Amino acid sequence: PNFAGTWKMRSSENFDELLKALGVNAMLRKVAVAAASKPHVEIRQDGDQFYIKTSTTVRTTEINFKVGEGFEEETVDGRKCRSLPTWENENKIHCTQTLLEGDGPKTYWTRELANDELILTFGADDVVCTRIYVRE
Amino acid sequence: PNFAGTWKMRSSENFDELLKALGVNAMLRKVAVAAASKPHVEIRQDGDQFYIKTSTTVRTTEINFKVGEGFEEETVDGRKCRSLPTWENENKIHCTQTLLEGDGPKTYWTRELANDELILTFGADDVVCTRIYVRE
Repeated sequence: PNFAGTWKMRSSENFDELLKALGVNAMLRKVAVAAASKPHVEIRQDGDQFYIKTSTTVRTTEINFKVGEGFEEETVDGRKCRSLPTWENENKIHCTQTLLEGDGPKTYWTRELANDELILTFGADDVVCTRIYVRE
Repeated sequence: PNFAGTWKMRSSENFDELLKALGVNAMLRKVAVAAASKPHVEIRQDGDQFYIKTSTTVRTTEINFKVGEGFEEETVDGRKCRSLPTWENENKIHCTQTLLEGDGPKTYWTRELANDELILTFGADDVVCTRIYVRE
């Protein structure tokens, strides 16, 4: 299969740590780590084109991009950045991030479909956060 | 009557603008606001000694203080600070907050009893947030 479908999170790891790497203070980190486990992701994949919805029942964050062409979004902690997606290999998109406002930790994310699970990985320098998604 | 009792919140205005004054980026600000939207206050009063337990799903604080002498707590955005609670008038507590480390916008809070309503006011520079509680 491809990345298309509805995904529910199975497990998260080192997320709080990543947020610290990105400078989010203890309290905000805490509200942030909590709110991250509630949404369900819905991916629409069409070739290199993606449309991802990270929703709930009263909220929804939507974004589209095309693998192979830069686009703009926001780093996990809410900073503005230009992103560059490329296919590392058939089952894995790698995306480099470069901040627009200011200078800080090198951010990056990758999405990989392995064993029918979606493994999202966040990088904030030497810190790496990982989360696994299972088809709902 | 007095400040003692169990409280519920019926209104919050300019909260988001408060956090913005405090430097919280759009994303975090959104989540922070959502988290503090259904507070449950429990106040125990003994003359000038106060006990204010504020339980919200992700964060509970049990602040103890004596109007007339300082104490320590955290600003609404998580900065360490020294607070000075004092009577602005017979039924209003004004509280000055000093950042122990960091240094940012001047913040403070006031808690007033007007018609069996607990007006919790937060301020940061020119921005002011107002939340009204009612007896549960």
